[PDB]
Amino acid sequence: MKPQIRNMVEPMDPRTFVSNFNNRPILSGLDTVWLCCEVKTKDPSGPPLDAKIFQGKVYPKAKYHPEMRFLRWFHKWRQLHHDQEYKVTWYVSWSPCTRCANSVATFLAKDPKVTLTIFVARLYYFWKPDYQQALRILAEAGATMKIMNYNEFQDCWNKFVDGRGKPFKPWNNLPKHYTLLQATLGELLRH
Amino acid sequence: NMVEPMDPRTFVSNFNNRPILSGLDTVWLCCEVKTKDPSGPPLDAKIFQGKVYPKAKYHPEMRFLRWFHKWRQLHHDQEYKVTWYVSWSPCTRCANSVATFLAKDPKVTLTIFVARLYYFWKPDYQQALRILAEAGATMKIMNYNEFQDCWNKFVDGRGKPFKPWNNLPKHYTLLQATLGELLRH
Ligand SMILES: [Zn+2]
Ligand SMILES: [Zn+2]
Repeated sequence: MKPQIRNMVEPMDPRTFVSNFNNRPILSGLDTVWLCCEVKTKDPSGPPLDAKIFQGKVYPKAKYHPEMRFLRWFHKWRQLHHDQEYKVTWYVSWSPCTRCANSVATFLAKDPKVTLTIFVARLYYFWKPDYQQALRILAEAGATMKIMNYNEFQDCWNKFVDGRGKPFKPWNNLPKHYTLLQATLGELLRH
Repeated sequence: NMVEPMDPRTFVSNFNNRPILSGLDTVWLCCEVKTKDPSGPPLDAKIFQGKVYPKAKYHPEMRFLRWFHKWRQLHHDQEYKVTWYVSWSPCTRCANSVATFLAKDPKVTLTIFVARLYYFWKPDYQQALRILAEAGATMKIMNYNEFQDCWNKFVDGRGKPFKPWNNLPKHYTLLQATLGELLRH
C-alpha cells in the first residue's frame, strides 16, 4: 500500500528485458533497445517522483533512439513541474551514439539543475572512435556512467519489468561481462 | 630456433582470445630466452603444456621453472630476458612461485604475454596478476603482433602467414582494459 515505480510505467516483457544479454556473448546483435528512467529530487531519501520506459525493437533511426525520446519527454516534463533540482537515473540497454551524447550534453548545459546518472547494460561498438568519444562527451557534461551489475539489473527488474512476483533470474556470464565492460568503460574515459 | 613446434590447429584453438571460453582445459606456454642485450639472438626456446586441473606442479609455469634451473646451470651467470606467450594467465599458485623466483634471481627479467585472462572475475586470480607485477614481471595481453610472432616462432605454419580470427582486436580491447583495471593502484 505504498507508491511503487512499477505503477508509474508501462512495464516491459521479461523477454524484452533480458533477450539481449541472456546466453549471448558481448559481441552480439540486438533484439530490443530500452531506456528505463527515473526522476528524483536532490534528496535520495525522498520517494521517486516519476518514471518512464522508452522501448522498441532494434535499430530505430537517430530521432527515435530512446535517448532522444527521453529528451523530448523530459524537456516538457520540466515545464509541467515545480522548478527545483532533479537527479535523473537511466538504465539503458545499449551504448549512446555521438548524436545522442551531443544532444544530452547540450541539454545538461542549458539545465544545470539536472544531474544524470547512466547505467549501461552492454557497451557496443566500443572499438569505434565515435562511440568511444560519445562516452567521453557525456562525462565531460557531468553525466555519471557505470556498467550495470547484478544489483542494477535486479533493481531494473523490480521497478520496470512485468515480473509477476517472480524474482530476477541472472544469467551465468553476467558478472563476467560486467568486469570486462566496466574495465573497458573506465579505460575509454581515462584515455 | 629449433623448437618442436606446435600444430597450427593446436595454436588457433588454444590461443583464440575470446575472453569467456569453455572446453580449453590446457594451458600452453611458449617461452624464449635471451641476453639482456636487445640484439642478442634467441638463446633457447621451449613449449610446455599442462592441464589446468589439479596438480599445480604440472602447470607449464612450474615445468618452466625447473627447466630454467637446469638450463641456468649448464650455462653461465649473466642477464636474461625471458619472454612468455601463454594461453591462460597464471593461477594464483604459479604466480607465487614465479614471483618468488624473480625475487631471488634479479638478473632475469620476465615478460608475460597472455592470450586470455584466467578467472578474471574471481578475486583470488585477480591477485595473481598483482603478485606477478609486484615481483617485476611485465604483464600484457597478446595483440596481433604477439599472436603473429608466436605463430612464426612456435607453430608449424610452413611459411604460411599468421591469419587473424574473427574479432581478435575487439577481444584484445576488452582484455587489455581488464588487465589495466586489475593492476591499477
Ligand atoms: Zn543515439
Ligand atoms: Zn598454475
